[PDB]
Amino acid sequence: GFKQDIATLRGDLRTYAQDIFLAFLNKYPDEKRNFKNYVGKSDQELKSMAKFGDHTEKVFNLMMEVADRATDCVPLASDASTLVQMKQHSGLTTGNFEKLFVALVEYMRASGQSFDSQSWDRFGKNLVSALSSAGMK
Ligand code: HEM
Ligand SMILES: Cc1cc(Cl)ccc1O
Repeated sequence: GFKQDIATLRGDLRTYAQDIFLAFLNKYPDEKRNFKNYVGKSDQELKSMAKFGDHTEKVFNLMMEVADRATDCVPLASDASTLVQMKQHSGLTTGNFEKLFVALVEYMRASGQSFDSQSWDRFGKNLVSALSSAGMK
């Protein structure tokens, strides 16, 4: 289930973090409006860009903590408030999060592994609801 999936992702987190973020950028290329330095790069070129690797790992490190602190895929209100109030998120709306979770779930469904894709779909929807209640547009 969901808690085992957190353990699976954490066991290879740099690889999962990069491949999920690339699945997102490749599914929604207009999302590079928020990542202008990632334009005109293949996946292999992005992986060899220092900030791409370091920011994607730090995003997925925190995402796994938010997932781990969740009850039945419902994140803590404190984690939603933190995500809304981060200066690095000043540009964002809940639709950016929705797209990330649509890409993550499709990535999981395409994997050979027994990921609980329906729990990740719930988690993404519940995080979006929590972000809106914490003040994200
Ligand atoms: C649960 C989901 C997410 C978590 C846990 C999260 C977490 C973080 C963290 C920890 C940072 C600091 C990274 C660093 O400076 O090294 C960060 C920066 C950032 N996050 Fe988020 N994030 C999430 C979703 C998103 C989404 C959906 C977007 C846009 C589609 C986004 C855009 C950014 C941007 C633009 C930065 C600053 C630019 C950059 O670091 O390259 N994040 N995020
Ligand atoms: C800044 C950032 C955002 C997301 Cl959603 C994924 C990876 C990253 O490096």
